[PDB]
Amino acid sequence: VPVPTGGDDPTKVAMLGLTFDDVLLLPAASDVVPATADTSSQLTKRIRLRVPLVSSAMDTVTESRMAIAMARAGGMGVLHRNLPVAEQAGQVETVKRSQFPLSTKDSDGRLLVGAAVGVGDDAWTRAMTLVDAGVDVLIVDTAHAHNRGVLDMVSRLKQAVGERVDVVGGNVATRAAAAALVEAGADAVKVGVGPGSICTTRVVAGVGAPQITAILEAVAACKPYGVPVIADGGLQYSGDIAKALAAGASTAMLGSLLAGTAESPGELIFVNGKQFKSYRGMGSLGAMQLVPEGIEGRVPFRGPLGTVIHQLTGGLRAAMGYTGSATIEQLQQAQFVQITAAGLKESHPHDITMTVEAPNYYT
Amino acid sequence: VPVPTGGDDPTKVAMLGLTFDDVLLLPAASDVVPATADTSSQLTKRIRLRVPLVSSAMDTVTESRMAIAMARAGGMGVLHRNLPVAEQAGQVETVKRSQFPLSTKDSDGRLLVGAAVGVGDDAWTRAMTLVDAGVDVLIVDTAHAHNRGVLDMVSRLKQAVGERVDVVGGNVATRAAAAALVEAGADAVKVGVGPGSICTTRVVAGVGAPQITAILEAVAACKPYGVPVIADGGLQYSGDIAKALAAGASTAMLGSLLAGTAESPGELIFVNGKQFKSYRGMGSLGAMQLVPEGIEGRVPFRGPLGTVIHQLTGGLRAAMGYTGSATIEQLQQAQFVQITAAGLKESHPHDITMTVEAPNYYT
Amino acid sequence: VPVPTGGDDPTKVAMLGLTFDDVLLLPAASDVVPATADTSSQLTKRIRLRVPLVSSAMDTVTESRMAIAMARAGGMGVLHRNLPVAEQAGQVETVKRSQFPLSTKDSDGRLLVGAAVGVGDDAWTRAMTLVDAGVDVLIVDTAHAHNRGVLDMVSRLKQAVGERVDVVGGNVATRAAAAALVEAGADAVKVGVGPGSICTTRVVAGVGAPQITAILEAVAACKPYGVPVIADGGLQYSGDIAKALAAGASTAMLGSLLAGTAESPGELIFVNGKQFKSYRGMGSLGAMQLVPEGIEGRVPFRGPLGTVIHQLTGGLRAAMGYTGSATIEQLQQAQFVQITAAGLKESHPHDITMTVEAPNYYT
Amino acid sequence: VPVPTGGDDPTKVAMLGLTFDDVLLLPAASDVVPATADTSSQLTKRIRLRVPLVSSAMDTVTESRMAIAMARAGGMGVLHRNLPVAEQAGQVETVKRSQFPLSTKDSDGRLLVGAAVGVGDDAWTRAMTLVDAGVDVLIVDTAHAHNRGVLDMVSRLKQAVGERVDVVGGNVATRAAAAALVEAGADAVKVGVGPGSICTTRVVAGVGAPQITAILEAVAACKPYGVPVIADGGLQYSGDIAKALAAGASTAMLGSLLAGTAESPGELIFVNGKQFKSYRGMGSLGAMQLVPEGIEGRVPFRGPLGTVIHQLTGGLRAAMGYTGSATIEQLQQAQFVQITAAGLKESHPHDITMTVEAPNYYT
Amino acid sequence: AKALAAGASTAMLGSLLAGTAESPGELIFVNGKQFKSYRGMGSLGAMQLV
Ligand SMILES: NC(=O)c1ccc[n+]([C@@H]2O[C@H](COP(=O)([O-])OP(=O)(O)OC[C@H]3O[C@@H](n4cnc5c(N)ncnc54)[C@H](O)[C@@H]3O)[C@@H](O)[C@H]2O)c1
Ligand SMILES: NC(=O)c1ccc[n+]([C@@H]2O[C@H](COP(=O)([O-])OP(=O)(O)OC[C@H]3O[C@@H](n4cnc5c(N)ncnc54)[C@H](O)[C@@H]3O)[C@@H](O)[C@H]2O)c1
Ligand SMILES: NC(=O)c1ccc[n+]([C@@H]2O[C@H](COP(=O)([O-])OP(=O)(O)OC[C@H]3O[C@@H](n4cnc5c(N)ncnc54)[C@H](O)[C@@H]3O)[C@@H](O)[C@H]2O)c1
Ligand SMILES: NC(=O)c1ccc[n+]([C@@H]2O[C@H](COP(=O)([O-])OP(=O)(O)OC[C@H]3O[C@@H](n4cnc5c(N)ncnc54)[C@H](O)[C@@H]3O)[C@@H](O)[C@H]2O)c1
Ligand SMILES: *c1nc2c(ncn2[C@@H]2O[C@H](COP(=O)(O)O)[C@@H](O)[C@H]2O)c(=O)[nH]1
Ligand SMILES: *c1nc2c(ncn2[C@@H]2O[C@H](COP(=O)(O)O)[C@@H](O)[C@H]2O)c(=O)[nH]1
Ligand SMILES: *c1nc2c(ncn2[C@@H]2O[C@H](COP(=O)(O)O)[C@@H](O)[C@H]2O)c(=O)[nH]1
Ligand SMILES: *c1nc2c(ncn2[C@@H]2O[C@H](COP(=O)(O)O)[C@@H](O)[C@H]2O)c(=O)[nH]1
Ligand SMILES: *c1nc2c(ncn2[C@@H]2O[C@H](COP(=O)(O)O)[C@@H](O)[C@H]2O)c(=O)[nH]1
Ligand SMILES: [K+]
Ligand SMILES: [K+]
Ligand SMILES: [K+]
Ligand SMILES: [K+]
Repeated sequence: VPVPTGGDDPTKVAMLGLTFDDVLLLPAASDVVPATADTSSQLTKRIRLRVPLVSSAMDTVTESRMAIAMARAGGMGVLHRNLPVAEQAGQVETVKRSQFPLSTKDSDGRLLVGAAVGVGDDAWTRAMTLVDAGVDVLIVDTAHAHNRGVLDMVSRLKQAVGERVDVVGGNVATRAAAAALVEAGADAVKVGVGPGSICTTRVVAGVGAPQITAILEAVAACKPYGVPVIADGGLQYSGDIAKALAAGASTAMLGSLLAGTAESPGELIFVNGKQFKSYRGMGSLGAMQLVPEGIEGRVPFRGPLGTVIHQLTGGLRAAMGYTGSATIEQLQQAQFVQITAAGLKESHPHDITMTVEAPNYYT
Repeated sequence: VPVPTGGDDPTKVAMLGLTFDDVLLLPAASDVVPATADTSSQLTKRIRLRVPLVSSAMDTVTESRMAIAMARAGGMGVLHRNLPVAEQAGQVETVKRSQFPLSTKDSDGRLLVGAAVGVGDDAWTRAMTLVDAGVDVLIVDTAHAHNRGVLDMVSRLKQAVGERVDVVGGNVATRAAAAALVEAGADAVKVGVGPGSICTTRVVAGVGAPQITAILEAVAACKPYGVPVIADGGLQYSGDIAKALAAGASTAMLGSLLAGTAESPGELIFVNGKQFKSYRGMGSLGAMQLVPEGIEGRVPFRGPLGTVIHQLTGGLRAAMGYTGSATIEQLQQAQFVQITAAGLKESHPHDITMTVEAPNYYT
Repeated sequence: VPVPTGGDDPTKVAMLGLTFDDVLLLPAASDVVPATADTSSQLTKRIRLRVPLVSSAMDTVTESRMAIAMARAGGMGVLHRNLPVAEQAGQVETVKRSQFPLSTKDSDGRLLVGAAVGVGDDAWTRAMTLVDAGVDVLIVDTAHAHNRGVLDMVSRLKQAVGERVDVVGGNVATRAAAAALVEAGADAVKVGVGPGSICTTRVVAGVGAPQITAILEAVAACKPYGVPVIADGGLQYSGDIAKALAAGASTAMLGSLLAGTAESPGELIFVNGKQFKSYRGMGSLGAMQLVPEGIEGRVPFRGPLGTVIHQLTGGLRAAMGYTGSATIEQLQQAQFVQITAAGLKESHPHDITMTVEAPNYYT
Repeated sequence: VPVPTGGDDPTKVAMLGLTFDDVLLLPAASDVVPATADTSSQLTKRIRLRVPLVSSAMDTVTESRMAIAMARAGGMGVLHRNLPVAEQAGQVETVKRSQFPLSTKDSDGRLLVGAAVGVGDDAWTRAMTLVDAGVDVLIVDTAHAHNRGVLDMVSRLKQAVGERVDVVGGNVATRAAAAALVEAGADAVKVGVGPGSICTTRVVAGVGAPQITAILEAVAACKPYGVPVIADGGLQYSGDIAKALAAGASTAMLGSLLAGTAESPGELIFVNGKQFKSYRGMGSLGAMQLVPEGIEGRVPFRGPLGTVIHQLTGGLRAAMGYTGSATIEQLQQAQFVQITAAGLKESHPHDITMTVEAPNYYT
Repeated sequence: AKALAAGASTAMLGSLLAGTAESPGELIFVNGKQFKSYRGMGSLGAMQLV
């Protein structure tokens, strides 16, 4: 009579959530060489990137230098909103005023750049100043996009400057929230609540949703209207990028994987003869200066951004070759297999003493 | 033909139990700002607390100082019964005889306090002495409330001093035990058998049930009759408190989270330059002086109790904002998602060298 | 179309096996005091023990001293068969020739004792010599009792000396093997293939079954005919003994839990100031002097056997009080709840630095 | 309404994949002595090995010495293709031109040997040169055999040199891929995509399938046509070999298990007084000289090959005795039990300080 | 400097040069760090004893 997990309501525990480590991509019939695969994808309904990667809007990840490097690499960067409005507009102008076949450019031939804003009248003034500076895409960047205020802000921005710039809606984790964002007029939906490597929301508040299931649910609401999905947070390997794209996301937003590059803001730190640099959540105590939802830490230095992007894109191309996907649209139709805890350790290198770190696999 | 787990009886392995680490709260459409969320909840059918947290009845957790501080913070404290009867009555008198808007006070304006009693005639004398000293709530505090003697004691206490004080029934882990306590006349039901951080009941005896499933099962029996549920044991984060309340519990009883504060009894101990203090189970060999069901240990010093309570309440408010719950009664209607082991390590911070501890998240 | 785990045969992966760590005992309505519980149980169809515990027939576990101590404590010991026939008969006579209210005795007032034999004509000579020496129960002690030769040996022993002594069949792991042993005429069935703490069978050969499922399957075949079941191996806590009895077994056989006592054969060893003593499988290379199926190691010294037995019986009595079982026969009807990996770490003590080892819970 | 793992497509997450650590073999009625079990099995449709073990085609595993030793031990070796064509043909000639009752030989009495080729016209020239030298079997050795080019190469090789040599098809993980290889004319199918100990494909690309499920799926397509299956990668114990053969595979290909033997190519390395030797994947950066799909490492020294082969065969014989299988074909009809994470640690030695390593179990 | 100040005219170097790229022998990886072999000429391996 009772539900097998307790109680009498079968909907109290709605579903079993899967994350990146729970699934593997199944190989399929292939006619695709990894070098010949096309990795272009839609960032928004009007913007297409050669490489479907976007830099996170964090004060230890993206400033003008990172945005320029990401745009030249074939992606795009999103400037963080921790600095004043005038400084953010200056960074936008620095990017717009700025070897690279894949570089993403607008109609005037200048590099594309995105900028993050919050909610409120101060956020409205920031958004208007950024728009007048020549921004290409505004990110309503919150922790909970299903709030009434976030939806109202997206609606207002679409009404005011929808012709000039694209508007992306903040993080959701359910089908209903994505549907609400689509109804509000968002040109793209960002997915993920709590999976970030520096996030403590799922511990502090106990609220979250595993990223693969969240992407599936959000795509189920966004695809019929042609609204692209950006998987944000929790990606540690190029295989995770491939899994995120196969689940239905159109682009991926990278955090820790880029915080260690030379183009990220911040100096270099030496610890026991090894190089690191600072990486902190935007809900951390230091960043928000309270109940923090992030931590402070450091990540190992990786070097130039181009090399990291090349490794990630090579992994994605290998995945596309394995699944037989000529385009990202075809990759979005691939199938998964669910694995157990033993399958995960089988997947990684095992019963071996690794003698040297590979370029795409770190200890 | 047979049961997939073995045998021919399908009810031999009745159900699959979930605990806090197995679930996450799902975000929902929200109009709630965390600072405006109302955290008040029923402790019993007659007592409403501003902060839904109660201190455990342990000789290393709650005495007069801890009870006074908890009452001032908006919760309540339960005085342990390891000391003689006269001293317990004296501690009740000290608390009653004793800046703090949230402070919980009875009709006379004195701070609320609770006291734990056992089962037997000596426990009856203790209960009468505590009632004569002005206690507001008695906890029949046993490891197994489904025993006939515990139900008899609850019925006797309700018959004798029902009009004067509230009677809370000891720990259960099933629907049937909760129903039996409700029929016996309990004003509140305490849930949890073996989840405590210092318990060895589930190892020494092999008896228990996971906390989320136990709360769901007990709520299924208590909610139709209006009897509140207290989730006792196994809580290490504010997110766990939010999960427990969302599972149908009305209040949470805290152990180790408060044992390291300055208001808990005991002297401060230095180990390798760090500060700790003692924390032991009431079924430990030291506390019960045999077949013990608890251990002795120590927990790090955490400072004043008010800051800890504020961090816990901030996490709870964040959860209420995420789920769109203006009240605790609305939070009790939120939905869960079940996660795997990989989802558990995705929820916590990962692939990062934390450089300093967060106020609400400890290494 | 295909089976969810692969292939087209739904019987290829027959069932999901549970071990001790996968389940917990559900509390039930109780009128039982742990001190008043009755722990007597059948070892065979003719022999009843006051304490349902038996010592393993291993050369680092049971000889004359251990057998005498176990018999005085209320259980029984099984003499190992590594020594020559004459020495085993001498040990049997030493036990029979040998403060202890629970002592298990025959009709003549002498202590009960069991002896292990193998398969073959040499085993027949050993068995006849042991029967002539006054042994009470013979254990056909093999790794695979479903072999034709083991069943033939059991039938021969029952035909020849069935009236004088009881015959116990070696280790099975499935319902069919237990049914075959019952058909052969065994007075008791020993259950467990690979769960021993010193066994490598499930790694070397990949063959075994989780112990709880194996016990349930064996009981489903043995209980209708009134044939007792002995859970052998894998027991590390008293709660595991309670689980094994609740799953339907009538007795439990202990290995490592008794190897560290003073009555076990072997001297005392010092490593880094701590005391240990040797413990090896009978299929280990050292013992069988090849393809070994066991390892050699050492276990910490625990002191006299009586204290260990008292702790185990106290744990069992606590579990009986929790389940409301007046007798072992009633404990055999208790219900389980299945728990996940998170529930298992909730069940043990957590988030605490233990200051001293408990008498029934070790670091 | 939705799929419990997310979305609306029930085939998005096709199945649950099992690996070796997820299953155990069930004991069955037996009349088999391990010393009398027959381990002969089909490698291809025309080649029968006395020991169903083949050495991996890796530059740290198999050269002339290893191939000769494997042929003498009753199996076969596959010469790697990292060296130039002339050198590989010279190795083949060395092996052919070369006490041992189980040695596998052709009609002329010379030792059997196999060689690996890639895809393309250069691989075509290599294959013709190897066939001219007298190789017994060609392995189309790729990471993705469901590619169109691999199938075309298999078809061409069968059309050209079909009557002289047998052609084995590269690694698959799905029923459809095995069916395509069968249609193309393969004489045996090699199964496994990413389970190898030195593979990072499941991390770099996120693509693979757990090995037991993959073997079951491939056997479902290969058994009706009498095409043998070779399980390749992820084997660490002899029990894994038994499980793989029971899943339906006819032979097993071994990597790391043989990389530490005297006959493998490479010198011996000393680290902290212990002996190791190099072991690297063929997709490693060092071996392929780029986006690598393997790592470099080293494995402990194990001694002569014959002892290792004997221990593995002894474990297999023990498994065949447990399951009552006189032949490998009977072992292919055995049954599994699925186990959890707790069952996995029950299977291994536990709660013991292993003092000396066993010949078949290493710490 | 100390050796020269004590009166010696030149210094002969061993381990200080054994780790350079111009020294004979291949490179070895251990725990992510690079090393290379260095043995005395009276070592058992070199002289192939006491
Ligand atoms: N078993 C594995 O999972 C695995 C993975 C990587 C490498 N390897 C080993 O590395 C060696 C070289 O393998 P290789 O195949 O990379 O060599 P390769 O570069 O010679 O590839 C041979 C053919 O395999 C196919 N192929 C390989 N990877 C593909 C992909 N991602 N997408 C589409 N087609 C693909 C292509 O048709 C290619 O022409 C072999 O010894 C192989 O066993 C094995
Ligand atoms: N993705 C995540 O899970 C996550 C979590 C924490 C912080 N962050 C990052 O930190 C920065 C600040 O985030 P922020 O949203 O707290 O900034 P903020 O304080 O500017 O909040 C913006 C709006 O988000 C909504 N909101 C946020 N948390 C809410 C909650 N718990 N309940 C109800 N409404 C809530 C409110 O409408 C609020 O006005 C951003 O850059 C964001 O990406 C992200
Ligand atoms: N919540 C838990 O899981 C847990 C477990 C062990 C101990 N404790 C704490 O230890 C203290 C003492 O508890 P206690 O109950 O052991 O004290 P106690 O010895 O005073 O027992 C009180 C009554 O509880 C019942 N009872 C307790 N354990 C039982 C069992 N195993 N079987 C049957 N009836 C049983 C009996 O009726 C007994 O008279 C309390 O403060 C309690 O909270 C709690
Ligand atoms: N319970 C276990 O899982 C386990 C495992 C290994 C060893 N042991 C212990 O080791 C000792 C010797 O055990 P043993 O059985 O190896 O002794 P043994 O060599 O005397 O075998 C006795 C009989 O068991 C049967 N048998 C055992 N292993 C078999 C196999 N792999 N295939 C087919 N039949 C098999 C045969 O009929 C054999 O004649 C005993 O004390 C036993 O309890 C126990
Ligand atoms: C939680 N999440 C946070 C916080 N600041 C940013 N974020 C989110 O995490 C993403 C990065 O995750 P990685 O796994 O490191 O890639 C960001 O893009 C953002 O969405 C925070 O304080 N808490
Ligand atoms: C088991 N449980 C015990 C014992 N004494 C008290 N308790 C229970 O644990 C709760 C505390 O749990 P924490 O996880 O520490 O917060 C107490 O409130 C009580 O219910 C004991 O000896 N064994
Ligand atoms: C596997 N099992 C073995 C071996 N010798 C004995 N045994 C079995 O183990 C039991 C003891 O296990 P504990 O977990 O220590 O209680 C014995 O009673 C016997 O059945 C061996 O070599 N391999
Ligand atoms: C992944 N797999 C690779 C690579 N080179 C070879 N292999 C495969 O691994 C098998 C050996 O696995 P073990 O677990 O070590 O036995 C080989 O037979 C081959 O199929 C590589 O770079 N990545
Ligand atoms: C002792 N001395 C040895 C050996 N082989 C060479 N040598 C001497 O050591 C010098 C190098 O010393 P470093 O401190 O390493 O610079 C050489 O120049 C030679 O004189 C030997 O086996 N034992
Ligand atoms: K791997
Ligand atoms: K996280
Ligand atoms: K516990
Ligand atoms: K074992």
